[PDB]
Amino acid sequence: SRIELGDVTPHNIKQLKRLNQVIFPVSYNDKFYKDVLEVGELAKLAYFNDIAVGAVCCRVDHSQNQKRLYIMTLGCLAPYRRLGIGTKMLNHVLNICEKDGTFDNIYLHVQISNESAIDFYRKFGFEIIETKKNYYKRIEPADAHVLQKNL
Ligand SMILES: CC(=O)SCCNC(=O)CCNC(=O)[C@H](O)C(C)(C)COP(=O)(O)OP(=O)(O)OC[C@H]1O[C@@H](n2cnc3c(N)ncnc32)[C@H](O)[C@@H]1OP(=O)(O)O
Ligand SMILES: CNC(=O)c1csc([C@@H]2C[C@H](NC(=O)[C@@H]3CC(=O)N(C)C(=O)N3)CN2C(=O)c2ccc(-c3nnn[nH]3)cc2)n1
Repeated sequence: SRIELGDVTPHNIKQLKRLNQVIFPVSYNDKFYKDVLEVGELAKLAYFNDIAVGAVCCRVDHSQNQKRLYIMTLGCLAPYRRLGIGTKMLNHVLNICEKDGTFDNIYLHVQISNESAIDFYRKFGFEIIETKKNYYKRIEPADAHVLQKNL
């Protein structure tokens, strides 16, 4: 099948909102979707035979005297998993960081129960650097690991 990426645009943001609502256990607010339209290539949809089935949303973060890439959401609808879509999305954002060369690291939060996501990221060089107690407020478990890949 045809598996490729595309932009998040004002015309298709409704599809992104639906994908995130289906995939993730927490809701994202209007501000999140406003911000995704301002990050350029750091937010993308993933398509499988012309239907959007996944997405990645990141932002540049200036914290702890570093320039960091923060991955906020990265996911695929369950029927399309294990087809390389996650890999394509994550390699797209790693390619951007590589071209640039000015990022110190890439990081994200992940619920401690999500073993499969942790192992997926560990394949790309991410490591658990910290565990944030009560990061999530409405889901169980509430703890989040911080995964980081040093660039
Ligand atoms: C910042 C965040 O959003 S953290 C939360 C991440 N997202 C989620 O957990 C949402 C729900 N999960 C998903 O959307 C997906 O399972 C993802 C994003 C974690 C992975 O996406 P996929 O498209 O399924 O991954 P992809 O097919 O590229 O897998 C790459 C490799 O990771 C490994 N892998 C991925 N998922 C699994 C799994 N559940 N079990 C075992 N190995 C796995 C395999 O080694 C795989 O390669 P292989 O199939 O050739 O053996
Ligand atoms: C300047 N930063 C921003 O603009 C910005 C916008 S959203 C964001 C970050 C990204 C972070 N992403 C993850 O946690 C991913 C995806 C996912 O859904 N899960 C489960 C996972 O494992 N990993 C969640 N998020 C929160 O702040 C957040 C969001 C929801 C809740 C909550 N708790 N109870 N209800 N809602 C708690 C924290 N930052």
